[PDB]
Amino acid sequence: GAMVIEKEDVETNASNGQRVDLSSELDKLKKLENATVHMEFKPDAKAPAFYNLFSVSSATKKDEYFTMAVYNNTATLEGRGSDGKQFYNNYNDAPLKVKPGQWNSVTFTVEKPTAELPKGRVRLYVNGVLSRTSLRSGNFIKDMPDVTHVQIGATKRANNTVWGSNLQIRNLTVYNRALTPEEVQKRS
Ligand SMILES: CC(=O)N[C@H]1[C@H]([C@H](O)[C@H](O)CO)O[C@@](OC[C@H]2O[C@@H](O[C@H]3[C@H](O)[C@@H](O)[C@H](O)O[C@@H]3CO)[C@H](O)[C@@H](O)[C@H]2O)(C(=O)O)C[C@@H]1O
Repeated sequence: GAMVIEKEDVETNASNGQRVDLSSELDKLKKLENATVHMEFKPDAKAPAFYNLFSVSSATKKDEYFTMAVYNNTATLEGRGSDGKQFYNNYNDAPLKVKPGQWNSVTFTVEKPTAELPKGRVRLYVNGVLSRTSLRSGNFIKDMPDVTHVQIGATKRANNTVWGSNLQIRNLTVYNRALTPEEVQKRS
């Protein structure tokens, strides 16, 4: 199949600066056009207001990054290129929330633009259920020329590190195609 990254049973905590570095997998991410990023995780119960689940970021460009994040329990998503402009529509007020202190999954899919999807397609699902679809772009890591770092948890944006939290991560899986809603229902 389509699996290009799988990381199991890792965690972010004080001892690792609330971060699991995956930056060695950056070239695999840059190559993707259609993609899925899936995480199954358990946040500590009284979570920070904003915390990153999976991000790609830059040592030189503070505002160029991709993040799947949680904001006041809402599963959210943002990608910004070398001009700092948004790749996707706002997800901060997307309808689906995670339950901290328990197991949850969040799945992001991206489809590059095609004849029938002229601006591409991005979806975020929470616990197998579509939260929001965004048809602004199908931009992804291939569209971020200055990225250097990949991580679960605390995210290095140039000379600052932000969005850390304590997470148990049963798995992070990245695929080289966009799973369908039906696959997200069964494969989560
Ligand atoms: C998904 C999401 O909400 N992303 C926003 C992000 C997060 O809410 C926070 O990081 C969570 O803690 O906040 C961002 O804004 C915070 C930073 O703004 C920077 O200044 C901006 C300024 O506010 C802009 O209006 C201006 O046009 O450009 C400046 C340079 O970036 C500050 O310099 C920085 O210290 C923070 O205050 C973020 O970038 O983190 C915006 C995300 O969209």
